[PDB]
Amino acid sequence: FPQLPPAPDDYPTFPDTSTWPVVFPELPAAPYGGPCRPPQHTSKAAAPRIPADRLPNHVAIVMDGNGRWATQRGLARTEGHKMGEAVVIDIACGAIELGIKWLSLYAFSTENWKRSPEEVRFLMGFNRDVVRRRRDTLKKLGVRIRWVGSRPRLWRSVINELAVAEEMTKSNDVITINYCVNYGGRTEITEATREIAREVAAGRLNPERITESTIARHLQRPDIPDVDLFLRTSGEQRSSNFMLWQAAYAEYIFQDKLWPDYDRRDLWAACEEYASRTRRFGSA
Amino acid sequence: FPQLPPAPDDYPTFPDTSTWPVVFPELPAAPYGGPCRPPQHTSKAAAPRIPADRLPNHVAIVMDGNGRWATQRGLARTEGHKMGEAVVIDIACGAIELGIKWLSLYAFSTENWKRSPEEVRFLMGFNRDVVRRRRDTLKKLGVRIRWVGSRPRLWRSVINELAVAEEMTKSNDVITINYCVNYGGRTEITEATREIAREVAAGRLNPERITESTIARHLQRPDIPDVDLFLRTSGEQRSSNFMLWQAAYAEYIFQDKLWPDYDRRDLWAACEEYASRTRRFGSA
Repeated sequence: FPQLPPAPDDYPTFPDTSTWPVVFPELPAAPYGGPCRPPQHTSKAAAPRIPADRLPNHVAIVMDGNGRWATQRGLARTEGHKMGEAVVIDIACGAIELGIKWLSLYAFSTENWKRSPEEVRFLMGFNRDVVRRRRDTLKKLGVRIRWVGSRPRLWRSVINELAVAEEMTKSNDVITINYCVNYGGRTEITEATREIAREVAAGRLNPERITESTIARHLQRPDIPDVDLFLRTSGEQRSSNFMLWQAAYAEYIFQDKLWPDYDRRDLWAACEEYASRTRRFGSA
Repeated sequence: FPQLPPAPDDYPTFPDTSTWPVVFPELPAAPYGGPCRPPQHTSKAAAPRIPADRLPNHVAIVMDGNGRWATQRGLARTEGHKMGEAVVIDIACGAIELGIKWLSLYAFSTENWKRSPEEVRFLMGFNRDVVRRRRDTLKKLGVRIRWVGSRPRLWRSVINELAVAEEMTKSNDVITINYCVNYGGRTEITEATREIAREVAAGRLNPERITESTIARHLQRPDIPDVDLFLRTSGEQRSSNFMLWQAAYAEYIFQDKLWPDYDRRDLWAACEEYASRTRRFGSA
């Protein structure tokens, strides 16, 4: 089984949401060694034994309910998103422990521009900072992260920090994260159709030998496999333009828990649900 | 509202499951009315009087569980699909009673070629028959029925029974069933893109002017509105590649009931659930 073994009782925990930004624990040194073990949850729960063959290769997660988490408390929408950064990194430490290879996170879509300039301006600058703050934590843990999304109208500063983050981690392989910012499904499929029309213009491609693979090879990030499990948080039941191509044959699981009330044990609950189930016909 | 007021006491009931193929009720005249009103259910039950503003103008359905039903009672899979035929027509009648105008249907799938050559060689002949038999019923109900699928492998004979039923109901417009046979969410994108490529290579379209609108236009039927309500039965929480592009922001409602037990009242259940939900499209 691929799960790391339950952290020693005395290993640092995460998150300590008394401070903010939550402080990521100084972890023990390695012998060494290479990738550090991720701190254990504050509850010290341990990953569930699941064969590598019953696991989702690729968990896509639609974070949901930060704005609404704040609002039931008399707070500004945007403060909930701040309790979200800790849950992100938590779930990340959970997937590593669990033995998960690909994790997609829907930070911001091509449709979140509809919201107020006050919230759009907060999210843009909070993704920028988050990235810079976490690049070295994520790096050390075995994570390979990079920006997945569309370029039109996206704060340049977000594209930069993540290409810094891509350069540091383009050789890590404990797990891969696709940090989706200004991501739209149709927009990404649109981006590739001209990746294609462009080659056809360079007569470097036959328009009658075009396959689903041909399209899949011209998406922004072409090594992103199909999405096995589609977590969507806070009771909402929709994909919302997330991994449209990739998540076609995805199995859906909708948790009713607001994202900031979320933690890695929740990720493990769902994944178990997925693995323990009898794979039906045609079902991978 | 826009639903049809209740059908009188002694109105024709559907279905009468005392035979196979089940027989369709001799429907009252209505001169000088236009189309013939949809028969009421066998329970003579009432349609929900939902607001027009909480109606799913476009409801797509992945009719699942047809062969499990049969398996349960020591039957071969063929006999399950047979009883699900009268389910469709009955489900088409309730959509009209409820005032829905766009109904999609996953009759067959590109995925469906990996089923036994026996079961598949049967699923091609049954659909052809159903169009040939039921298309006159639908003609009178105001149903505009057409084909939506890839051609390769698809029996010519199926396509042409829908090219005939389409040509007969082209000016009808109480509802519009898109009968999907050999449908592939990606397969339809792929094909919209083969078109784009050709035009681009013929010198009639410049790669840098391709937008989402352009893909939306090069689809097989580019008039299909986005999908509002995405139903699937059996207990399967998957889009499984249905209306992939259309259903980007659709509301997934899932149920356990297998298709051959499914009847209109259950379709009305679904739309009340979609009715209570808040759709936001990237809005706060």
